[PDB]
Amino acid sequence: AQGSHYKQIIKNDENITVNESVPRGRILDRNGKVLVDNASKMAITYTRGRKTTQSEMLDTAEKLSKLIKMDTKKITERDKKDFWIQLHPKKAKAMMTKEQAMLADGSIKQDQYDKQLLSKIRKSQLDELSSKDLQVLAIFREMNAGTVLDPQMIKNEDVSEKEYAAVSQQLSKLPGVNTSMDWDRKYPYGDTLRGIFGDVSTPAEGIPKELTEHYLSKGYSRNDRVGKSYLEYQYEDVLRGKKKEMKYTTDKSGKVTSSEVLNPGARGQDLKLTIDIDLQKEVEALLDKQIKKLRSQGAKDMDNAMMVVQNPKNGDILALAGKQINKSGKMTDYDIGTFTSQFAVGSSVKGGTLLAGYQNKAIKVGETMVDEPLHFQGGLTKRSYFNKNGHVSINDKQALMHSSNVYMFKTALKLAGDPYYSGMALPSDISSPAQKLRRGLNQVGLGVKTGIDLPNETRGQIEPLTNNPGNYLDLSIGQYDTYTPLQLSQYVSTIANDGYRIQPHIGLTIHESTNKDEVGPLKKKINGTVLNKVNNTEKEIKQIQEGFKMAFNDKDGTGYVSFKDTVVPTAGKTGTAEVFQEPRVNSTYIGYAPIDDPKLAFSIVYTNQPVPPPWLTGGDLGRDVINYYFK
Amino acid sequence: AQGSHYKQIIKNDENITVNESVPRGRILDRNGKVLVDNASKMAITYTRGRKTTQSEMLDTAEKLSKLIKMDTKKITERDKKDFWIQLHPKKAKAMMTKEQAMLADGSIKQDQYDKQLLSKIRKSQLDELSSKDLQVLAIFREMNAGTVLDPQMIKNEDVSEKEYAAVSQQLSKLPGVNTSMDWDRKYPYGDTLRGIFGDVSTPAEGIPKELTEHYLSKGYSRNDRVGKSYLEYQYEDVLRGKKKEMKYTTDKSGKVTSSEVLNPGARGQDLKLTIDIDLQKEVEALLDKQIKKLRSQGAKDMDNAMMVVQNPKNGDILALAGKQINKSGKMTDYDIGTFTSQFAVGSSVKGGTLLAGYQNKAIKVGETMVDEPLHFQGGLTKRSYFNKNGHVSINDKQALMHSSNVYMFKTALKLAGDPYYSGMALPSDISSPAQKLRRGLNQVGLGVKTGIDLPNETRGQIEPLTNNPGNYLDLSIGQYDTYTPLQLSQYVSTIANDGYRIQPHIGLTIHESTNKDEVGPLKKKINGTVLNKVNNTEKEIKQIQEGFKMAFNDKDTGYVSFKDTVVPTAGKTGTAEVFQNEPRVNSTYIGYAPIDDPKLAFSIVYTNQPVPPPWLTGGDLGRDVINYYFK
Repeated sequence: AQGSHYKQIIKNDENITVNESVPRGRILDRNGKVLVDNASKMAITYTRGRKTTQSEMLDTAEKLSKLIKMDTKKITERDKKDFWIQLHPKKAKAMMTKEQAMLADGSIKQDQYDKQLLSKIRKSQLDELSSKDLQVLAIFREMNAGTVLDPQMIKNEDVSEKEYAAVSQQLSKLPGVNTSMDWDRKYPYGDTLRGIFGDVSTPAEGIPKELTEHYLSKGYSRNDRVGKSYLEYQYEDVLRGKKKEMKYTTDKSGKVTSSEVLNPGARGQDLKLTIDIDLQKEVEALLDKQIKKLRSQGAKDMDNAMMVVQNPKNGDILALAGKQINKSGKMTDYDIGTFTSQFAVGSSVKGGTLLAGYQNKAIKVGETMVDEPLHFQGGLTKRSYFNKNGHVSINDKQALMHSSNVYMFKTALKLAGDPYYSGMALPSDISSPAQKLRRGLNQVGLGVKTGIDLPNETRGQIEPLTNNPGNYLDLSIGQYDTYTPLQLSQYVSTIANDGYRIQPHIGLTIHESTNKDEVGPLKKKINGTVLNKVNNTEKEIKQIQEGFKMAFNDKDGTGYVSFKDTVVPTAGKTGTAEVFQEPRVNSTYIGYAPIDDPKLAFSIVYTNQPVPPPWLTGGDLGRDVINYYFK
Repeated sequence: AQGSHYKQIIKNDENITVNESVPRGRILDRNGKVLVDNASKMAITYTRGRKTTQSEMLDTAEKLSKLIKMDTKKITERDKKDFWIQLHPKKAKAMMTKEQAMLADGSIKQDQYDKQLLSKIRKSQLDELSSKDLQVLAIFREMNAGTVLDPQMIKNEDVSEKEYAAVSQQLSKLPGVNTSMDWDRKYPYGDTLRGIFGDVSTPAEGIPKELTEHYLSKGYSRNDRVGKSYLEYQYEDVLRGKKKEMKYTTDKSGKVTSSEVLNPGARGQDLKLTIDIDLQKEVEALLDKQIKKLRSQGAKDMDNAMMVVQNPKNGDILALAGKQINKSGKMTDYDIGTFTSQFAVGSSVKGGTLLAGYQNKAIKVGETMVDEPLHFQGGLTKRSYFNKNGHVSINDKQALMHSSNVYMFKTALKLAGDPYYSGMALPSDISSPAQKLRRGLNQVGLGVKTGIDLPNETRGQIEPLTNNPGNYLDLSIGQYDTYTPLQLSQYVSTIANDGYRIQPHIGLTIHESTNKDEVGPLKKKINGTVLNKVNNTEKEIKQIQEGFKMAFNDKDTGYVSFKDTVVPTAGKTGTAEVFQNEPRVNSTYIGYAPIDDPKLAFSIVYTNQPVPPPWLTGGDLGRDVINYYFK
């Protein structure tokens, strides 16, 4: 049941070509739950003339209210106070006897009048709660809402084919008023992943202006509606409905003599996503809870919280996020910030650096050598959990358990051919080691795009590293180059998957046309492509895992008090980074589950907490979701 | 120039296949000057370890030091310290006598001796190293950093095919070494633009592991040398050459009984770039002058300085940038920064801010409402760059010369529905207006990728804007969303080009594989495709031209540096305020040359100038380049 709305009618001489738009494909979750569907809608606009009175517009709204129903929910307290004065100019007048004479005294002026009149209205707003009144007011306010030749939208709702045939003419009879049919996306899960679904361009905009060349060069007409944001744009390919084109031939008096189908219509293709929308809704719930599980325990200038969760073996995505701009704690969805935004991550990256340190022969696996406060010409770097002494041994696993800054500093120096001796000068040129370290980290997806099927992914901020040894050291900790939540996810995943780095994907399968069937046959599986395998041995790989277990499950692990143990074991790593907002802190968690044949992995980022360490614990979100999925 | 080298030899059943590699395409400037060329190098490798102590390694390295000469730059201070095992009782017998005994009474361990020796060896003692000493050390370090079974690069010798001959004596007759002929890139303009040129993968490497799927997807094999970064990677398709493949048939005895050629091979195709190198090398000098020309003024971490120059069709004539430390003074090349790094800009955005104004009918084509340090709720907050005076009748065009935050701030609200009244509350939802502004800015390139032909272009950090209008007005004055120098340049150029935004390109022309040296038959021309027009009107454009045209020449900012000289140039400055480093400022300038029929456009960005007040003529770097081009 491919429907069609007229879109374009070109007259040449005798030839008239008519193009009709058709429904785009739907988007559904990994279990075929409709996430993005279509609706046939009648859009009713008002086009306020350059000289139209308030008394004119109220009369249009009145006749307009006879025809359609509205929803009163946009009406402001001011709409009501203004409408009341519009409706009852005598009772309004009688409350302002003194100021009326002051108006024509010379004394006060209209602005002072109006403000005094607005303040005297109370128990009489209800007089127009005569819901017939609110219906008119609801239409009226939109008529006043915009500009003097632009059609203001009044109502755009689900119309039927026969309804449009009844009312469109009588609507259009009213001055200002026009009607049209439109395809419009509807969203059964309401707000849940809107950021990620993206938008199709409005009938009014054709191809969006800054996308002109992008779309004209692929055959489109400037008048076509196209995906423009994220999924609607990424999969415009498959989702778009091939419009219906007809060529008519008339005689002089307009009679059609001939006609031909340049192209009949084709409903777009349905796209299934990797996402489990039940899990999505829970993750956003748990995220919101866990955000204010902090009962403002300080973090009221904490400003972003992100989660990604995926299947480590096949790149499949189930994953969103929030921007809690507290200084209230009222928040927007920063959905796309999971792969579009770039954050100082902290010590989460330590797994990758050992790997890099393995593959160049900087350290061997099992390497036990000892950690300390460190001394250079001026510089002292103290590891994060003893600053004075302590002169403890360790191994590679243990350093991750402790989130030991100094084991990574030691390896970085060995990578730079310049092992630590107390009171050494930091090496002057670190171009070569830095390059080696970065290429290591790139292999697990830290500093390179993961490859997700969505536009605008970033790879993170990557600044020159030649003569800044400090930064080089910070890199091996995760406090130079900024990374993405998705990158972190890709990284723990390739660890989970025994070193196979996989291109994450939110698209699962592409199907075929349907008005009815809640999926057509398969046309394309969207696969988690293997991008590469770490240049590391099985024993180096397994060692990061062991390190990752004991950071979560052994008690000196920096993830005991979130992950200690629960419905299934989580191996992972803490992230601890210090930054400027006035100095605040980012905090990070990555991990995966279960340990023996993993099937879930995740990444978490909290930005600009006020926090020194000895309290705050955001990995509870990780515990909570893992508690939910593994029920 | 010409030739091929042995890459692969495969046998099976008396059929041998030899694959020879070939020179990549050159890369040239816009006139014809060679930027990236090729050379036939002998790579001298060293591969020992299992047999080997270290006393003989040094023996091998010293034998070798007579045959070849080495650049000694790569020698580290540690290298020189350790290489004091040739100076005997001088280390030990002299400087370590207290620590000698401390070992003998067990009071000290061998690792502490070495740690204390290294600290005592000073730089004046390292000068006891002779020039030839340093030669063996250059060689030694490359050997000494050797994974045992694995070959380690010593040198790339400039050599004849007809010289390789003579000197390839060492089989393992210098007991560890090996030798081979390889194609190496040559750079006549030295370190200029190297960042942008990129690197092709090393012969050892093959396809670099990270890029495995990206290149195996293309029919490549793991052994192929491939473009890893920037231009080399971007134009990999045209720059690569087709290998020469031979096939021979032997008998059991080894004798070639037939043979055939499958491909004679051909050098890659030559790429001509839009860059003028005698434009490019000047800007760098001018960049180094004009930040030493501001060395003395407090810039103690102005850490970034970038410029992009182009013409409104043929993209980039010029691109370079530096990062600095502390004004310890060290610059490092960072040209790639111009399209990969995002920076908080400022007032330069306003020409676009004013265009989103006109499209949404907030402002009219010339509009007047006035400046005033105006205030809101909270109990306080005011605005634009002073705090009492009430400045008067300035036009839209007049607001740009002042860099007035106030006119923009006005516009945002007027575009958000509710014009200014004092002690108004924050509009608590600004989803819609923020969008309209954003789309507006995208029309001129601010906020999307420019479409440059180089990898890793970033579009800027773009945070949600819905309920935090602590950010929405900042956006109208360019202090919420970061852009790149390139995005600024596309933008200023869209204005010079009468509203036509253009896709910048560094690639000028591709030429087919010629096979001896001129640059061959034209194969493909890389055009500066019009991506879109602003749907601002023909006179709304002229008024931003007009606004820019009187702003570089009478604010009585930017009048200081662009005080008309050679320079019939319009432009606009970006005054704008950061903090984090601890507070500094960012300074930016965009602008375009000959106002009549524009041929040059530019943009500049300094980050973390500590310096707010009206002084730093730092846009004089801008003026500095105009003269060169237009004499």
